[PDB]
Amino acid sequence: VEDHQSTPVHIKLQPPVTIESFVRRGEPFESTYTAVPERVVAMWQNSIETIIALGEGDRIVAGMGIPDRKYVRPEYREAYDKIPYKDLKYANLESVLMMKPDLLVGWKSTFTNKMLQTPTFWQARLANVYIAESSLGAQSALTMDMEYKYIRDLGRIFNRNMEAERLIQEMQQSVAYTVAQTAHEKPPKALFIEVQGKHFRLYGHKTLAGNIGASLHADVIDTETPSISMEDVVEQNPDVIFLIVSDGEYSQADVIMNYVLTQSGLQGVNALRNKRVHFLPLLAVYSPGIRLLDSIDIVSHGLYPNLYPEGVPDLI
Repeated sequence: VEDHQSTPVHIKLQPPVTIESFVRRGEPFESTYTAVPERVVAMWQNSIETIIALGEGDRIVAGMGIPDRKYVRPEYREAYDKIPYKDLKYANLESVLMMKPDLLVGWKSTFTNKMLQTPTFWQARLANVYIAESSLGAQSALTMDMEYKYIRDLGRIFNRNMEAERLIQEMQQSVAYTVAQTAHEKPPKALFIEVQGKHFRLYGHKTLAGNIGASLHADVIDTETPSISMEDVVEQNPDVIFLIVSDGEYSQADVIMNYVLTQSGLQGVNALRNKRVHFLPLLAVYSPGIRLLDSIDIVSHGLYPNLYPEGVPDLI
């Protein structure tokens, strides 16, 4: 399965890197790294693609949870393909023990006795654990800031600080550019929803998608309900609708879009009249790590079509 004839170069971290992460909201733990990890088990898209984006894809032994290479950014696909273990049937404690990771990167739910075990467990095996802060739960507002720190932390762990800062700066400069070029204009009114059956799952101010809208100076709609009625959508009347789509539901994309467009109550809504309804991949707006760049582009391009005449990017 692995290529055992090629092993990552030993890179010492002097001085040692101390990182703060959390097992739960408000429950921090500290980890100290004296060397760049050589054998990483990475759970879910943000873990996998962020480490790849930093240039350290070769250090990943397992990168599990992406359904297919097509979901990975084109420029990261080659590195993705080299990862020895990808199949979720390896995402169990017994298989991960066999792999002998020295760093495990995942979500809050990844590191309990129901799954891959706690930081305390792994620290006794001389490994470290890093947990995405944006995976700690919906009770706290999820922000772009959490994603930046996430990228920055991984940058410190892998001695890729320069690469991390460049990536972060690209995103920050992009947001700030957009807001500055349009400050004299009326802020667009945006709606972020995911379609689940015949219902509109709402993403409001406490979600990252909401925060991306707010960061970009949009007027983000939020009725503070797990769902928004077609009736409330008519009243709120967004200039632009973002349709959030999860990964398994890519195959239903055209059916989703057609359900939203070819409606009755919705036909009067500005976003529909002016054909401003765009797909927004969940993987870019829910603990996305490096893929936050994709959502910034889609949202800024959809919010401000006059600033970005080239159009809103498509993802499958």
